[PDB]
Parts: sequence; C-alpha cells; structure tokens
Amino acid sequence: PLSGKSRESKAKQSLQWEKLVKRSPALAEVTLDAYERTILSSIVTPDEINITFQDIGGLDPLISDLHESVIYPLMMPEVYSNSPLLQAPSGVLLYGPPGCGKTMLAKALAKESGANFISIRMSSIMDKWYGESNKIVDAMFSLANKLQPCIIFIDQIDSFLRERSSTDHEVTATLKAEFMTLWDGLLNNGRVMIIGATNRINDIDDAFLRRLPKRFLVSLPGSDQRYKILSVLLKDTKLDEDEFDLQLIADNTKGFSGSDLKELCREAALDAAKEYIKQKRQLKIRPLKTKDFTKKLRM
Amino acid sequence: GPLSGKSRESKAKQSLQWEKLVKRSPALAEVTLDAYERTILSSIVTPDEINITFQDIGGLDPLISDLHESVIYPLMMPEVYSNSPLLQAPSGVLLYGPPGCGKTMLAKALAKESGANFISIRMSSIMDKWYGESNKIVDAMFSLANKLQPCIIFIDQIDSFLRERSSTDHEVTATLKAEFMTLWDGLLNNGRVMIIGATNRINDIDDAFLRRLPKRFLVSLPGSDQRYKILSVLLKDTKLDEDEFDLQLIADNTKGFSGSDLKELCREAALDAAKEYIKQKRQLILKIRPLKTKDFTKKLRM
Amino acid sequence: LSGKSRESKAKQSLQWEKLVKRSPALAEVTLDAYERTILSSIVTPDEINITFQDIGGLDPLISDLHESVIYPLMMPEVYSNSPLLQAPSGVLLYGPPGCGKTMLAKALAKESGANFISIRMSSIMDKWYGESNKIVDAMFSLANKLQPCIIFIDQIDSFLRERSSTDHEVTATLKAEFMTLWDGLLNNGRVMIIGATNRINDIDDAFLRRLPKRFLVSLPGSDQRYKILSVLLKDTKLDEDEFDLQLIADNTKGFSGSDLKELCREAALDAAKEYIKQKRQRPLKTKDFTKKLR
Amino acid sequence: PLSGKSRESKAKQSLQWEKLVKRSPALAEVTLDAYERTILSSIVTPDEINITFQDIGGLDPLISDLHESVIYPLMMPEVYSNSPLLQAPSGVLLYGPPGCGKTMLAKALAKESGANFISIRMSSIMDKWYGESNKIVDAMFSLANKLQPCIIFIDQIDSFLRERSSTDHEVTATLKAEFMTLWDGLLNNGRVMIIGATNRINDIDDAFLRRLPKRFLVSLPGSDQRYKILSVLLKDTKLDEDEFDLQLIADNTKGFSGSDLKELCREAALDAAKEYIKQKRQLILKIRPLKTKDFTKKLRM
Amino acid sequence: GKSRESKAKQSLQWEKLVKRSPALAEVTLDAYERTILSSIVTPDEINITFQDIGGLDPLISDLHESVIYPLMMPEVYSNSPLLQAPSGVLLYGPPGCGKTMLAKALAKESGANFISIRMSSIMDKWYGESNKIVDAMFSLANKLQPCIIFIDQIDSFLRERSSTDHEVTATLKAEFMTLWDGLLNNGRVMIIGATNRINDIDDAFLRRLPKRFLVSLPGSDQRYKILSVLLKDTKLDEDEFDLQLIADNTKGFSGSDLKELCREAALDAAKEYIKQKRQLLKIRPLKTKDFTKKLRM
Amino acid sequence: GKSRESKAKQSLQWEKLVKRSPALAEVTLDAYERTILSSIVTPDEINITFQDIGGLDPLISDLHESVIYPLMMPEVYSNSPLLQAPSGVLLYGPPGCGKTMLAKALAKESGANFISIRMSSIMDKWYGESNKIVDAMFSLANKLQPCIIFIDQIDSFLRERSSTDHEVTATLKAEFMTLWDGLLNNGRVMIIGATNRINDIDDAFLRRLPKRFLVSLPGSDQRYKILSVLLKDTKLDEDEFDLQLIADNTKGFSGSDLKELCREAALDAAKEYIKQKRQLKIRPLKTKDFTKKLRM
Ligand SMILES: Nc1ncnc2c1ncn2[C@@H]1O[C@H](COP(=O)(O)OP(=O)(O)OP(=O)(O)O)[C@@H](O)[C@H]1O
Ligand SMILES: Nc1ncnc2c1ncn2[C@@H]1O[C@H](COP(=O)(O)OP(=O)(O)OP(=O)(O)O)[C@@H](O)[C@H]1O
Ligand SMILES: Nc1ncnc2c1ncn2[C@@H]1O[C@H](COP(=O)(O)OP(=O)(O)OP(=O)(O)O)[C@@H](O)[C@H]1O
Ligand SMILES: Nc1ncnc2c1ncn2[C@@H]1O[C@H](COP(=O)(O)OP(=O)(O)OP(=O)(O)O)[C@@H](O)[C@H]1O
Ligand SMILES: Nc1ncnc2c1ncn2[C@@H]1O[C@H](COP(=O)(O)OP(=O)(O)OP(=O)(O)O)[C@@H](O)[C@H]1O
Ligand SMILES: Nc1ncnc2c1ncn2[C@@H]1O[C@H](COP(=O)(O)OP(=O)(O)OP(=O)(O)O)[C@@H](O)[C@H]1O
Ligand SMILES: [Mg+2]
Ligand SMILES: [Mg+2]
Ligand SMILES: [Mg+2]
Ligand SMILES: [Mg+2]
Ligand SMILES: [Mg+2]
Ligand SMILES: [Mg+2]
Repeated sequence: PLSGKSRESKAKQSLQWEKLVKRSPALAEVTLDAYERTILSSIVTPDEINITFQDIGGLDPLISDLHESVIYPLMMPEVYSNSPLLQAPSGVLLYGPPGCGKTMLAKALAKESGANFISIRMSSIMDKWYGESNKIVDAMFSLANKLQPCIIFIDQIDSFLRERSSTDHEVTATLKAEFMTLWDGLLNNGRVMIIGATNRINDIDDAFLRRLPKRFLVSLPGSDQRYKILSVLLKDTKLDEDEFDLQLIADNTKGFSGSDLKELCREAALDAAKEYIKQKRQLKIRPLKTKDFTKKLRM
Repeated sequence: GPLSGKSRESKAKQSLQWEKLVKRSPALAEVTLDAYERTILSSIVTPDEINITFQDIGGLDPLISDLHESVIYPLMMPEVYSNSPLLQAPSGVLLYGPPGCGKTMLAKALAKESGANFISIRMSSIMDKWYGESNKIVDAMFSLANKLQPCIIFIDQIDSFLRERSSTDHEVTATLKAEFMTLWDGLLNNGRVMIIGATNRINDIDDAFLRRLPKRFLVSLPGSDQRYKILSVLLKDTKLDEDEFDLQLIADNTKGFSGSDLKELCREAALDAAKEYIKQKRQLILKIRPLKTKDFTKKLRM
Repeated sequence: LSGKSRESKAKQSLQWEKLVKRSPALAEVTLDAYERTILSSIVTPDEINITFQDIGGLDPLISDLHESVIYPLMMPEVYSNSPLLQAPSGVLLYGPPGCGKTMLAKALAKESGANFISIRMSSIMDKWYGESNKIVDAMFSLANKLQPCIIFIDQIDSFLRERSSTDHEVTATLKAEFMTLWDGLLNNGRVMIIGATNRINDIDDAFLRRLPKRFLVSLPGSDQRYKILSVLLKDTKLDEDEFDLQLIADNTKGFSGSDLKELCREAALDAAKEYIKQKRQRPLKTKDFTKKLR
Repeated sequence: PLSGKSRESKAKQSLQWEKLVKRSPALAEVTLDAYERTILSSIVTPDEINITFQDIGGLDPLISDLHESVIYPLMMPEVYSNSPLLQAPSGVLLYGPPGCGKTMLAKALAKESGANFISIRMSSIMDKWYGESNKIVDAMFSLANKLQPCIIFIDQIDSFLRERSSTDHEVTATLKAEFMTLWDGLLNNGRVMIIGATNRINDIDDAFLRRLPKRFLVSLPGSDQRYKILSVLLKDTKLDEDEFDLQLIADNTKGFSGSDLKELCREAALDAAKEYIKQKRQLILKIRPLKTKDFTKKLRM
Repeated sequence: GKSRESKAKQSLQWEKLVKRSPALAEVTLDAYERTILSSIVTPDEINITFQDIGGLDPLISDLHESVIYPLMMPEVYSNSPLLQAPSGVLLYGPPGCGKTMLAKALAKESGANFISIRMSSIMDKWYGESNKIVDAMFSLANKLQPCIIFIDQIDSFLRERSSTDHEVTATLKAEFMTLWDGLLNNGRVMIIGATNRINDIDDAFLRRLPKRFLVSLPGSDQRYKILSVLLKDTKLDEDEFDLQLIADNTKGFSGSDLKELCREAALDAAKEYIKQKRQLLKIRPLKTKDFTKKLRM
Repeated sequence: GKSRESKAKQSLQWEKLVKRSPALAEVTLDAYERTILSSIVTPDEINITFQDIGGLDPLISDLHESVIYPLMMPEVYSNSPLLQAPSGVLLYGPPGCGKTMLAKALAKESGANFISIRMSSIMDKWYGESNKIVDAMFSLANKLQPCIIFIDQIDSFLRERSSTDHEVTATLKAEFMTLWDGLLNNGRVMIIGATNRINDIDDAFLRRLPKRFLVSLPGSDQRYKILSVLLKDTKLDEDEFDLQLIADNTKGFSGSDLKELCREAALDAAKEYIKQKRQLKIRPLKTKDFTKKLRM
C-alpha cells in the first residue's frame, strides 16, 4: 500500500467505503486488498459533486448522446441485453478546447450517473517505491471490477496516456503498459469504463486513444450554445426582462469559452451589485443590465 | 517465502487455478511447487476465462493458419513433429503491429483453443520492492512453465518489459531483464515453454529479447476484404437486413480502420438502430430493427 | 523531501505558528508531511514591508483588484447572496517587467488577510519519482485547509508553459496535476492561484482559462508616472520651488517603474554623495533627475 | 532464514552432489557449508547439456583459441606447470552481438571441458535478508575452490558486474565488492575461472572487466561462417542432392546471426515438410528433402 | 501458575460451575485442568446483555440460529446429523465493532460454560508446560460438555506457522491443531475466536474456524441503533435531541467511537450539574447540540 | 526482579501504597505482581505540580474534568452510567511540550495509584514472561482500584501490528489488547500514554485510547505563560525585564527550548557571581540575557 497508512487517509477510505456500501448494499460482502483500499481514497461519491446535468448549457445533444450511448448501456445492461453489441464503451474521451465543460460533464457523471466514480490523479499512483505504481494500477482496475458499474476518470488524460517514447521513465513506461494490459487484455473487464478529459487529443498515445473509442468533442459554444450557457450561468439572479437582451450578449461573445463566460458573468454581477456590496460592508442587488455586460464586453 | 502473493483472496485464486489446471491435465496432480511458483499460479489463464475462439477473429485466417502450423501444432503435438530436430516449436513468438488489429484476440484464442497451459503475466506480478524478489518471481515463472510442460508465458505489452537495456535502467529492472534472458535461452534450456508477446512498438524491444522471439507475426491494418471479414464476424448473432445491407460498401469506405474501430462502429450502429426498441423497453421497465447500410454510413466518415 | 533538514523543520514550525496566531481556528487542523514541506513556502504577514499605499500609479487597478478579488474572497458573507459573486479561481498580473506586479503580490500578501503561499519551480521539483505530483497535491490540499488562501507563482510563464513534446515527463505530469487540482472534479474552497508574468503568450491556454481575472500592469501613464514619482520620493527632502515633478514625469518617456526607481536612486545618490563627503570632512532637486535623463 | 528452503531444492542439491562425487571421487571427503550447499543447486553437469563443441559452426578459430588458452591451461596444468605465466585466465568474457553463439560456447564448456560448472543466476544470489547475499557469493567462491577445477559461469554478466555508481543498493554494492575481493584479492583462487557472457561489454565495470582479461568476441558470422552454421544446423536433416545450394543461402543471409539462421532452418523445415505433417495429423510417410526454394521463400532475397 | 489468589479463584469458579450444573460435580480434575479453571467466565462476571449490542441484530440472529442453539440444544437438532455445532467460530472485523460485546453476551446469555483463556495462562517458561496446559484446556472443555473456549485476539495464538517461531510456539500451535480437530474428537466444545487481523491466522487454523462472522463497521441505521442502545436510561430532550442527525453525521464511527462520543457529550452536557455537585438537581437532558459540539461533521 | 535492591524497592512502594490507602492491606500479590510493584511511582518521587505547567490551562481543565474527576470521584458521576472515566488517554504532540509534565502532574496530585512502566520491565527474554508481566500489571492495577498505568513513548509499545513483528511482541500486544478491553473488564484502571508519533499506534490500540490530548507547540501567550512558570522562584529585574518581548522572539520554541534558554540566560547573568564564588548574590534577570542567546 504505502499510501493509505496515514490516519487521515484511512479515515477518508472508511468514509468513502461507507458511502459506497450505503449506495450499493451488495458491496458489504465485497472485501478489498491493501492497494485497493489505497485506491478507495480516490472514490468520488455524488455527495461531493454539487453539479447536475441541468447546470450544463449548450451541450444538450452531447448530453443525450452521452446518455443513450454511454450511461444507459453501462447502467442498464438488462435493457441492452438483446444484442451483445449493445454495450458500454471500454473508454470514453471528452476532448476539446479548454473551458468548454469536459470536467462539468465529468462532475455530472459522478453525480447523476449511477456508476461508482473513481477520479484518479497521477499523484495517487506514482510511488517512488519500486513496483508499487504497477500494483496500484492493478488494484485500481481490480477495485473498479469489484464495484462492477464503475467509472475510472483521469482528468488531463493526455499526460497520463502520453505517446510512449524511448525517453520515457521506466516506471512511467511500465505504468502505461500495465494500463494498456488491464484496460484491454486477456482478462475482460466487467462494466469497468475509463473516462478521460483532455485538451490535446493528439498527445494521447495511439494505442491508448484506441482504448477510448467513444470520443466527445466539447468544442467552443455556438451562438445558441452561448445563449444556453448564459441562461444556465445567470440562473438565481435578477435578470430583468426589459433591461436584459441575452441574444445580443450571446452574439457579442465571439470565440468565448464557458469559463470565459463564467468570468464575464462574475464580473458583471460584482459590478452590478457593487453599491449593495458597499452598503452591506458598511452595515438590494440592482437588476442585471445589458449595459454592464457591454461595458465588460470588448464588442 | 515471497512477501507478496500471500493474501487470502490471492491464495484462493491460486487454489482455484491449480484445480482448473489439474482438471485439464491430470498428470499435474503429482507436480509440487514452491511458494514463488504458487504466486505465479495466479497469472494462469484457464480456457473458461476466455470467451474468444479462433473463429471470432476475422481477416487473419492466413495468419491464424500460419500461427497454428508454426506454433501451436509443433508445441501441442510434438510426437507428430518428432522426426526432425528443426520441427520444434519456437522459443518465442511476437505478435506486433498497429493497435487494435487483433494481437490480443490471437492471444485470447491461444489461451482458449490452443490447449497449452497459459500464464499471462503482468509487470505488477513481477516487480517487487523487496530485494532480489523480482528475480525469484521470474525464476519461479519459468520453473512453473517448465513444470506445466506445454506452456505459454504470455506478456502483453512486452515492449515495456523487454525494452532496450540502458545504463539509466533501474538496478532491479536490469537484473530482472538479464535473468529473463538467461532463463529464456541459456544453459539448462526449457522443455516446451514458449513466451508470446504482443507489442505496438516492436522497435522498443531489446535486440537480445527480439532474437529470443524468432517467430514474428505482423498483425497489420486490415485491407478491404479483411475489413469485410471483421465486419462479418462482429455482426454475427445480430439481425442484419436482407437485400438492403451493403457490407462491401462499409468495408470499402472504412479505409485505415483497425479492428477496434470497426468494433466501435458496429457498437454505435447497433445502439442507433435499436434506439426505438431501447426507449420502448425503458418505458416497459418491436424488436431490434435490422441494421441497414444507411445506419452504418450515417456516422461513417467518407 | 525537504522536510529532513533541521533548518527547514524550524522554518516550517515558525510559519505554522504564525498562521495559527493569525487564525486561531487552525490549531485543530492536522497536516500531512508533504503539506508540512509546503508550509516552508508560506509568506505570512509581518514579513512583507510593501503596503497598498506604497504602490503608485496603479491605484485604479488596486481598487479594481480589491473590489473583484479581496473582498469577494475575504468577505464571503457580503457576497453570499448570489452564487455568481465568488472570488475568481485565478488572477493574472501581466505586462512589461518592472511595473509593480511583484509589489502587487506583496501588498496582497500583507494586506488581504488570506494565507499566502509563494511557490516556485525550484521548490516544487523533486529528485524521486512521483514526489513532485504529491507535493503539488499537498499544496492544493493545504491551501484548502487554510480556507482563505492565495497561492502565488512568480514568473508563472515558466511554471505554466504551453505543453509540447519538448517538455519533460515530470514537468508535463506536474502541469497536468496542477490543472486537475486547480479546476477538476473536486471543487476547491476559497483557494486562489495568482501569478505574475512578463510574457502572456507563454501561458498554456488551459492555464489561461484558469486565470479568469487578468490585470494588465502595463507601462504607467503620465499621471501614473507622477503618482509613482510622488510615492517613491516620499519622506525625502524636496525643494519647494526648484523641484518640480511635472517635467520630471513629462520627460520620462518609455520608462517603467523600475526605470523610474533607477532614475530616482541616481538622482538621490549624486546629491547624497555630497552629504557623505561633508560627513567625511540640501533638498533633492529636479536638475539631478534631468541630468540622468536622455 | 536461508535461501533454497524447498524440498525440491534439497533434492536437486543432493543429486548434483552425487553427480559431482561420481565424476570426481576425491570430492567425497569435502564437507560443505549450508551456503555452499545452496550453491550446489547451480552445479551444471555434462549430462544436462546436449550441445558439444561440434554443434557450434563457424567458430573453429575461436573454439581452438578458447581451448588452447582456457581449457588446456586449466584442465591440464601438468603440461603448463613448466612456466608460471602459462596459466588459466582469472576470467573469460564471451561478448558479442546476440545470437552469435556465446551460450553455445558456454554449453560446450559445461559439457566437453572437464571443469565443474557453476551456472549461477541472480535469483540464487540476491537475497532480501541482511548479509545473506555476501555469504552466498563467498560460499560460491568457497565451493568453486573446493571443486578445484571449476568454472563459475554467470550468463548476462553485464548486469551482475554493472558499472558501480552511488545509486546502487547497499546490498548490491557490498555484493559487487565481495565478488571483486574474492575474484582478485589477498587469498588466491586455485583453479577457479569465472566465465561470463554478455551483449553489452561496455556496461561491465572497468574493475570487473580487468578481472575478465581473456575476452572472446563472438561477432556476427561471415559468409563462410554462415555456411558452416547452416551446415551444422541442417545436419541429420534430409537435403536435396542437386537442387539444394547452401552457398547461395549463406551469401543471401547477410547480417544473420546464428539464431536467425536457426529460425530460418526451422521454418524452412516446417514449410518444406508441410505435406507430411498434414498427412500425419490426418492419421493422428517420408519428409521431402529440403530444397533451396524452401529457404528462398523465407528469405528477403 | 499456582498462587493463593489463583487457587481461591479456581475454587470459586469450580463451586460456581458445580452449582450451575449438578452433573459437573464429582468430576476429577488434573492440576493443569485446575489451573485452566481460573479462566472460566461465569454469567455474573459479565454485565452485557444481548440487548446491549445494537446494530447487529441479523448477526445476533445468525449466531443464535447457527451457533448457540445447535450447541446448547442438541435435542432439537438431534434428528439430522448435519445440524451439529461448529468446531469453531471467528468474529473478525475492524476494531471498535462489537466482537467483544458478542463474546460477552455469549458468555452471559448462551448458557454454555465459558473459557476465556489468555496468552499468560497458556504460555509457560518451563519445558512442555504450555502443551500440557493446552491439553488440559481441551480436557476441561470436554468435561464441561457444552463449553466455549474464547481466545480474544486469536490471530496472535493462531498466527501463520513459520521457521522464525519458537520450538515451543510451533509445538503449541500443532498441539492445538491436533486437539481442535484430530483423533478422539471433542464433545460440544467450540473455540470462539475474535480478531482484527484474520489474514494473520494460519490456514489450517482458519479451516478449524468454519463459521466466521464479519462484524464490520456500522452503517447509518446500525449507528442509529448503537447510539440508541448507548443512550438507554439516559435523559434525552423530547424535541431538541435528533438521534438520526447524530447517526448520519458520525460517518466512519465504530461502536467504541460512539461510546466515547456519548461519554464526552454526556460530560459536556452535565458539566454544570457536576460542578454544582462538587462545590456543594439532575443531569440536563441531552440535546443534539451537545453531540454536535464534539462532532466534526 | 528477584534482586535485593529490587525487593527492597518493591517493599518500600508497598508500604507507601498501604500508608496512602489503608484498604490495600491484607491483599496478596503474585510474584509478577510484586515485580510490577517496583514501577509504582508515588507523589513523593514526583516534585512537579500542575501549577508548574504553564500555558496548558484549557488542556489542564479538560484533562481534570474528563479524566481525573470521573476516575477519582465516582460518587459525583454516579447517577449517569455514561459519565465514566476513559479506558485510556493519549497525550500526543511534538516533543518539548508538556506531555511528561502532564504525566508527572497526574502522578503527583491526581490521587491515583501510578504505574509508570518502561519497556525494560515488560519485555523479557524467557518464554511467556512478558505476557505474565502484563497480566500481573493489570491485576495489580485492578487491585489498586483507582490506578493509572502510564507508558511513556507508547508508540513503540502499541506500534502497528505486523506479521514481521516478533512473536513475543505480537503476543504481548494481543495480551495488552485483551486485558485493556475484553472479557472481565477492568475497574477504575486507566492507561495513559504519551507519544510524539500517534500515527505509529495500532488502530485497535488507538481505539482503546478514546480520550486524546494534542499537546501542541506553544503559542505566544502560551510561551509567555511557560516563561513565567519557568522563571518562578528566581529574581527578575523590575524595569529592564519584559517577558512579552522574549515570548515574541521565541517563535517556534517548545517548552524544553524555553527551559534551556532560561537556563542559559540564568548562567550568563550569574556568570560573574559564580566566578566570584569560585574564587572564594544573584544578579536580577534582565532582558539582555534572554535576547543575547535569542536569534530573533
Ligand atoms: N456546458 C457548460 N455549461 C455550463 N457551464 C459551463 C459549461 N462549459 C463551461 N462552463 C463553465 O466554465 C467552467 C469550465 O470548467 P471545466 O473544468 O468544466 O472546463 P473544461 O472544459 O474541463 O476545461 P479544462 O480541461 O481546460 O479544465 C465551468 O466550471 C462552468 O462555470
Ligand atoms: N480481426 C478481428 N476480428 C474481429 N474483431 C477484432 C479484430 N481485430 C480487432 N478486433 C476487435 O478489437 C478489440 C480489441 O482487441 P485487439 O486484439 O484488437 O487489441 P490489439 O490488437 O492487441 O491492440 P493493442 O495492442 O492496442 O491492445 C477486440 O475486442 C475485438 O473485438
Ligand atoms: N508602482 C510602483 N511604485 C514604486 N516602485 C515601483 C512601482 N512599479 C515598479 N516599481 C519598481 O520596480 C522595481 C522592479 O520590481 P517590480 O515589483 O516592479 O517587478 P515586476 O513588475 O513584478 O517585474 P518582473 O516580472 O520583471 O519581476 C521595484 O523594485 C520597484 O522599485
Ligand atoms: N555458431 C553457431 N553455430 C550453430 N548454431 C548457432 C551458432 N550461434 C547460434 N546458434 C543457434 O542460436 C541459438 C542461440 O544462440 P546463443 O544462445 O548462443 O546466443 P548468444 O550468442 O548467447 O546471444 P545471447 O547472449 O543474447 O543469448 C542456439 O541454440 C543455436 O542453435
Ligand atoms: N454494536 C454495538 N452496540 C452497542 N455498543 C457497542 C457496539 N460495538 C461497540 N460498542 C461499544 O464499544 C465498546 C467497545 O466495543 P468492543 O469491546 O466490542 O470492541 P472490541 O471488539 O473489543 O474491539 P477490538 O476489535 O479492538 O478488540 C463497548 O464498551 C460498547 O459500549
Ligand atoms: N507547559 C510547560 N510549562 C513549563 N515547562 C515546560 C512546559 N512544557 C515543557 N516544559 C519543560 O520541558 C521539560 C519536560 O519536557 P517534556 O518531557 O514534558 O517534553 P515531552 O513533549 O514529553 O518530550 P517527549 O515527547 O520527547 O517525551 C520540563 O523540564 C519543563 O521545564
Ligand atoms: Mg478540466
Ligand atoms: Mg492488446
Ligand atoms: Mg518581479
Ligand atoms: Mg546467451
Ligand atoms: Mg476485543
Ligand atoms: Mg516525555
């Protein structure tokens, strides 16, 4: 193990295992090894994510495609048992320009999708002790198999699954080989699926990119997609009907990512409520206007 | 006395795999093992654990027949070949090629249909942080493969295990790979042990390890007829349209598609064609409509 | 790990005690070993001599930075009415060198009231395998533990370089880990990562999106040069009639804040050499400034 | 605890000891330590080897040089006792490209040469327990001295004797230092010679390379050498009297190692006889004589 | 192991056993059996009811239906030979959960004669004394026919056999394996074990413990039941006290952790009354707030 | 054990126990119990008051009202069964703080019989002797009913159990777990332990230590209080001496660091008086002596 020895890590693992058993009572009889228990600290429950698929704007076709091709085949195998071709992908890639909502879809998958979610970082695998990283990867796949509808999420997967080179470190090379062997090898994986989000799809190795067959292009939002982005972002605000012209705001945000639109919303909200902020600091928020956004917009 | 592989579930897996091996070959009941060989026993792959036969791999029929006549028959039927010393099975086999073209499929078919005892070894079973334990693990792997006399030591992604040795290589990894070369082809040669590897990067393998893999199978990208064969195999046990489905057009337009790409395309086509049935069943919780060429070519890029 | 050194352990204990004195609620907080090593990089108050009143020219940028960064972060009760009023996840200071970005970070460290972590590439890279990623993860977990926290990366162009094949494996996986913790599945608390850079094109786009609030600390305007000269020449004897700051500001064309500092230092030093000579054996005037001007 | 705790290990050690005493009756009076008993499992007898010096083709000058400079100075010291310089080397390095015949020569030294053979491996040397590896190395040298004409063969010796650095393990550092001391130190090994085989000679430490002073370069075969290797491999195999032309195959196999030629011969015999095995498998008469085309169809030409 | 206090304890336990079961009277005991008699646990020495263990009701029911009733009432199960009592029982799990509570309730409410043996009574410095002690333990257990031999933290006694073990430890383990299941099999004797490290137990020793109970960490409803049991005969506020909130917010808590939390909460709630009593009505009824001060949410 | 000096010490401790608690008379102790009796410490041997621990006043009060009063005054806490004393107490934190100081103050004036055991007493070479020693330790602690068994540096004794541990250490730990919380539970016996490495302690052993006190490094106010306590019964200047400056510049210091600083400052301030005495009063302490050694 050599990572779940600390008392805080053991407490985290017990919390996550208790949550998993509460969600799936059949997991009570499932026993884990020390390395699998080390992986348990990477289990991410729907309670940790405060983000629903409803908070995703401009990706409704992508969400429906993701559902009907990924979520339901993984989560409803009885429905899809008419043909053996109706299966969940062995991997899923969410690739696109930065700020368009790949990790948003990952958070919604952690929350809304029934699948147990393991979000694994490189730091939780790379161990300086010899041969520990490969055992950690093997136990991650073993634990994902034991929690049978599991999703292994690797954020920024381009670095994890980088094109193998002769200059790669030995432990990294054995890590990548072990991941390729367990991901698709002699021994099949039962309803275990790997999800990756990345900005550079070309940095991913060809043999790793092959193991991510279902790829979702979370591209820069269109005009309508920006309209839905703004509608989702300015939820739970004033949004006066006469003072606000959302369509003009959406068309003025040419080449704007979702994170940039969040920044624009935050700036406009801070500027519009600044008088109320000063009054509250000394001791209502004015309706949001197109003037505030247009002042913050370049146009 | 290895410090790893002594877990209770690991011991249960070793007992189960040994039971399966003894049931397959009753002569192995008298065979005794050391503890390190018992930890190697967890990597034994028994034919019931594999769902893939040689009939499930399409477009590699010349390769499959060549693999049979040059690898499987000289190893599994030595009495037929016991007339010339040059008719012996190769000491190693390399299935190399672009990703997704069917190397693990051939490994699965070798584990199932060949009848050789199969050890699929991963590096996490070999690397041990304790000093001189990886070498003992490798020695036990070769000793166990010699005890189960017709054996295949399969190492998937063997280009990482048998990578080009260098001065920057780790000490334990260097002695591990040197021990692997010594046991693979050295003094006291193995009886009927064959080491099969699968790589995407053949040029990453060391020259000495490569020499020890004299039989090389290039599982290259499929051609038009080969892609038709893969599409026909993948679309078996599935309702297909009559006088409307054009598999030849799909195979022709899938230029550069590996077998995994065709598998994903077939999966997506089945998901698209059955979507109305999926909705109807979800409402409950006709049948799947026959797959047309328009269904395949909708998402197929030309 | 750097926590083996006796001096490093003493520094970590001193920084932890300063943090606990600042925030008494941190007494019950336990830290990992890697977070303890990150504790050596923490810049508590009463170490920085730079105040927000010590920066001239960029006072509108100071007020904008306050109202958009410090108050949203340090006063969540005022901004808690709406979920769009939270502090930015990242803040960028970019422009030409010598314009006061480092003082802006220093005044933020002294005056904002949030715990300040100043990290560097040299203090983040480790010799062993996987220790850099664990160190980055501990940095983010520590910044979450000290709930109002500002992580500073001076010369953030090098730390957040655009990813390419020429980058080392350790650096690439470090940057990916930084991305994952900065904006990933697990939302951070009131953690803000701030960097000062000279080149804005060297920053990765996926790291630029993580710095939504960008402040252009550019070359000063003429009124800004006047404010800079007034701040720099404070508590200094100046002539009531001979000294005139207007033409000093007007003649300084294409001069940054560091260049204005250099001009002020030379003008003060040529006059103070006479005082040193008198000691061995006069207010500052404009003519000394104009002599060095070209 | 000590290594080799298996009952099969005890059976192997006792069998090898009985073989050694049968070969040389003088060894019966020699008592062994526990670690020397564990080293006894690495004893290689000529009955375990089926490769003689006649099975190695294209290396006749190297084989004769190896004999007259290594085997005869060691196995027949009476002849060489006239001069103190006429002595066996402290070590022998068989280095070269992979597949060229170094392990063939080691097998032939184990079989034909009368020296007791210790084919040691790193799995029988390295031990996790403290100080056991050094005692194993010491007892290896003690046993080699007891079985007085002895060859300690370490295959892939570039990993055992790799260039020492500050990054090596403490156990390996003391292991290498103990091997260095016993190999060439104060106390003199009588007729113990350490033969090594490697592909990377440059990976060996200079202080260990100087302990392997008789170096044999088993290089890639020439056309004459390839002809001899093919003639050796194709012996006791039916070949065509007229259509078969070995010289053309030898000329066309440029850069082919001995292993490459062995694989070529194996696949040529498989494809040439393929009608015979098909009939036999149908049943379950005569193998067709091998022709030039059988090697040509498997060659690049 | 002979001393005046120990001899008095042995005599007291023997009269307790004789008064409990008249058949056990007029039975000759060896000196080593007499020494083993000091480890006999009687029902009055245990203050734990089966009702004092909450959150394990399926485990209590399974224990009664598979362990206690087959051992205690063979007459009901006499029709089929397959309904016999287990040779051994293992109560394994993480520390904190009620393995010792289960063992205490077995010592009090199963009705079997109980031998709670410890390593001090078994291990003996002199030659061959420990094996004779184990032999006498099994002989005494056979003499009191419905006997339970409870070895708490049984992973230390039944640890995996190795060469590094002492000669006397290996002989002890082999003697225990021989008497546990060998020739001349025992009567209604069951060796109940409790441990945290099940993997440390030897394979043959685990084989001799067929019926294994996993007393895992409590779930939310099990925590609610444990908190309800621990707060029995304790005044609780009618409206302020919310036990479900405390059960849901004590994630990862074992039963011992809940006991300590309840003790600390009671102390904090009754601090004012305790100070008033020390310097001179009743303890203040416990609220949710008292537990949430100590809670880390 | 089984020595003339050892038996004399055991007899002396037994007379001290019977003198303090008259009900302990006519109580028979086994040979191993008599051996454990040499580890009994008494208020005479400990010359440290709870008032001699500065800065830890909230910890002192918490320790009192949650440990000492529930253990030594059971009549007050009688009505509610949940008001019992903890089965164990752990004092953990960085070295230098008052963990042993707290243990000494508990040994003096908590009123409990104290067994300050060390690993030389418990661990024995002979077979089964250490388990019998632990059993007799618990039997003696139960006999002296309000007892406290203090094990300084308890991380080593209660370390995480492993199969690579010696069989006697594993058996010793299992016996300690069984007697600490098992069948036939102890009376008013509490196991207090001090450590710097709480993470080294086993999960079952840490479970058996429910009450845990973090004696962390002193703050500025705590440093002032510790300096005031350490500089008691010594002469300090009325005008030159200011404790707040020294407490401010002693950043990151523990109590031990302050004790050594105070000792160095006292030596340097009394150096000339000591030289005069060696040739043949104490100069009042000023801030110059403390800030001279201080590196700020
Ligand atoms: N489809 C969307 N719906 C709603 N908000 C969105 C959407 N896309 C982006 N955003 C906003 O922009 C932010 C982008 O964060 P996120 O982590 O999802 O980006 P990303 O696409 O994964 O980028 P990167 O991989 O570079 O981190 C979100 O937190 C949200 O505030
Ligand atoms: N010739 C084929 N016939 C049928 N299916 C195939 C064929 N080739 C590949 N596939 C499909 O591709 C999937 C992946 O297994 P495959 O054997 O292709 O991996 P691989 O070729 O070893 O590539 P990698 O080295 O990247 O693992 C299989 O599930 C299989 O369904
Ligand atoms: N507004 C200002 N008021 C006073 N001095 C200033 C101001 N701006 C810059 N300076 C001077 O510029 C010098 C250069 O440091 P400064 O903080 O400006 O660097 P910077 O803008 O962060 O540049 P870089 O990225 O090259 O480090 C300072 O030492 C300071 O004297
Ligand atoms: N000179 C030769 N004559 C006949 N056969 C040869 C010759 N060299 C090699 N071979 C064939 O190649 C096979 C392997 O050769 P060998 O094991 O000696 O390789 P090597 O030179 O030791 O390389 P490595 O050090 O990588 O093992 C032998 O079984 C033999 O049949
Ligand atoms: N299921 C439960 N119901 C009620 N109280 C419990 C339960 N489990 C534990 N407790 C409380 O916790 C205390 C300790 O529990 P117990 O003695 O069963 O643990 P243990 O099995 O000895 O731990 P270990 O596994 O470390 O030996 C008991 O005094 C009891 O009050
Ligand atoms: N709170 C305090 N008030 C006064 N003096 C103190 C205090 N804490 C420590 N000291 C000084 O430290 C000395 C004892 O230190 P102590 O042994 O308690 O440290 P510790 O934390 O127990 O060390 P360790 O954990 O390494 O055993 C005493 O002589 C005392 O002068
Ligand atoms: Mg992202
Ligand atoms: Mg594959
Ligand atoms: Mg700067
Ligand atoms: Mg060789
Ligand atoms: Mg217990
Ligand atoms: Mg102490």
